[PDB]
Amino acid sequence: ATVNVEVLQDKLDHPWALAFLPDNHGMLITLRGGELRHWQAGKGLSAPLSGVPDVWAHGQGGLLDVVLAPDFAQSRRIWLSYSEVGDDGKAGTAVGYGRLSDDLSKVTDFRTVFRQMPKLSTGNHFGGRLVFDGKGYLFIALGENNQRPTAQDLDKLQGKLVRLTDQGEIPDDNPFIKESGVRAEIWSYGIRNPQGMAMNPWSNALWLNEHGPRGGDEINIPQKGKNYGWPLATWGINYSGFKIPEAKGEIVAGTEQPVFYWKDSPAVSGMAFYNSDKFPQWQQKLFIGALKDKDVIVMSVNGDKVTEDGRILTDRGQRIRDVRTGPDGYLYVLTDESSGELLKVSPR
Ligand SMILES: [Ca+2]
Repeated sequence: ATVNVEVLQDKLDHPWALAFLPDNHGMLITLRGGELRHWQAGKGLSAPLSGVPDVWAHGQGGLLDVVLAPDFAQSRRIWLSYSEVGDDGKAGTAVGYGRLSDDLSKVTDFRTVFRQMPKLSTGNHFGGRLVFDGKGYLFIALGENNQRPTAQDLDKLQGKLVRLTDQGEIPDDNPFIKESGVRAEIWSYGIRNPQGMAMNPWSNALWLNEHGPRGGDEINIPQKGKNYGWPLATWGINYSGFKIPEAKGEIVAGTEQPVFYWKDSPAVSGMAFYNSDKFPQWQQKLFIGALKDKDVIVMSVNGDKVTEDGRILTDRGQRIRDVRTGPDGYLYVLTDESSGELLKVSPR
């Protein structure tokens, strides 16, 4: 109705993320069941690349993010996140990197450099998004594995935003490096299940989003050492309609508020800021996928504030998993379906 939509590729089995390859070489796409594939205009979709880690493809888990290292032009390094099982059948998020071959057929010498520990998931709340800040660091979004209180526990990597160096090492200036019992990898805590994350190109700061329970999805601007409240503070309720048992309220001293929340959850997903002159009407916007509402949320970004303009893609009836702004100034969208799609989207 308001946007143009081109289906670039169909029949994608639960795609989770995409990464644009430089010099018009197309893109990599993760399929959550465990396949990494290459798509390129005129060539279509490749067979699965070799060298990809085995994954625990159950519930919300599987093969999750794919992100190019900032120095990809020289290193050809690509990072992946995925769920990995432990010793009691429960799982946790894992993060590693390998080198993408020149011919795009394989990932070489993949190694896992970071693991969410303990592994507490039976299928839910892995997080998984990886974002490089472009100045030496890698941010890693971790859900609380559906064990609500653990998000507050600094000895556990549940419900945490992690910051590593861009090599996967622990930074010497991380907030809890000298805090007894605490995991040094932690940047922020008190998050439920983070989904989309992206660098705001106007503030050069990380923004993230997260699923609430029954309502209470959020956009946060996470800061060093800060508590985003979950499950002591929530804008949602339990699925029963009754309060989350651990919750003290919506606004709780010692915890940080989101910059936006929805009491009716879209089930927010991948997010992309738009800062291109290709489509000037989309300048200063943030586009957020909605899994439950089956569309994309269009928002106006105003410094550290954000407002909802409306929705696009609602008429297509597809759950939306990821949204990215391409180097060409188009929006690229992945749907969360058995017969999923890669869409190229532009305004009318
Ligand atoms: Ca919160």
